[PDB]
Amino acid sequence: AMLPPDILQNGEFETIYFQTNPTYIKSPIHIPKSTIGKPDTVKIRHFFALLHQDLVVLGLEVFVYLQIYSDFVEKYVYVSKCDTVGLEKSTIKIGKVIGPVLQYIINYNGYKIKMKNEYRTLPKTQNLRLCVFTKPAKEALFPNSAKNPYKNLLNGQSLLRWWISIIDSITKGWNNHKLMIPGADKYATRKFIEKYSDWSEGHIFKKDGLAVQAIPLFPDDPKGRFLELVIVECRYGKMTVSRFYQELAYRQEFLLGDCVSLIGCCKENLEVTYHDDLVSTVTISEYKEFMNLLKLVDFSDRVEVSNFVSNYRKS
Repeated sequence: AMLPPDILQNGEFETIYFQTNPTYIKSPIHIPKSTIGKPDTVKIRHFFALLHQDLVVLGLEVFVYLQIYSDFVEKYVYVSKCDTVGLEKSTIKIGKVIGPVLQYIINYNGYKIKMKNEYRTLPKTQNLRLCVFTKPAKEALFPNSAKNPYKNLLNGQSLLRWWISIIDSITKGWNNHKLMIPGADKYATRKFIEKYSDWSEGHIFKKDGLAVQAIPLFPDDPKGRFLELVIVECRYGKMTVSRFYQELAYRQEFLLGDCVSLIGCCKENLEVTYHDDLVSTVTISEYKEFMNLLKLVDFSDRVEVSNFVSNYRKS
């Protein structure tokens, strides 16, 4: 179950939660055609929101990518959006919801994956990669929420400390926990993790070779935007991993940004058991339609928010 009783309180709070139907996509990491037994990539979108009566309290969007090899899965979990509304005074600490929900999504293994041109059975060996960027945004998910009376907007260093604390609490025992703050000197980065014995400076991806063959291109990710540029300018053949991260630090989004940071955690060789857990699943089009409706709601206006929620409850 996603959230403990002390938070839902038998219907005082309600959840929206749904996944897309698992969909094959091209690998977000460039695979040379040379490769012997290239993986299939399956992507699942997860959307979560917490409701209080008919108002949205917070939202979380997470993309899961399964790189399916013959004997194992490389499973990337990418936090796409995390935001609060702030129309009402804060009753629960946001981290005590985001933490458990994100852990639920990381560990979820009930996907109904169709065969590549009955359902496919996944290898039991999974290698987990959790990828989070931290960037202080006023309204990542909820348009016009930034000037709601009870929206607490963290500055970049405070937001990073918050994410490190959440992520540390749901990756206990993982093989590594990496923090990079592009453009920051190493001792400034080390200060954020000095109390976290399992964390180190750097990143989780392959360290050598071409950047595009090591670093996943996630949608709406500051790292991804630079990768996109490298690819569209067809410099994918020259840009190394080390040079990519060096130049990432000078992008406008980082150099003009407020402590824009990159977190990655890995757990290697986890044996998992595939277990059905019936949740609402929707087509990509239904998912996008929901997100497009969300984009048009004035989240400073309780009427529009209530209407959006009742329309979702309706169907």
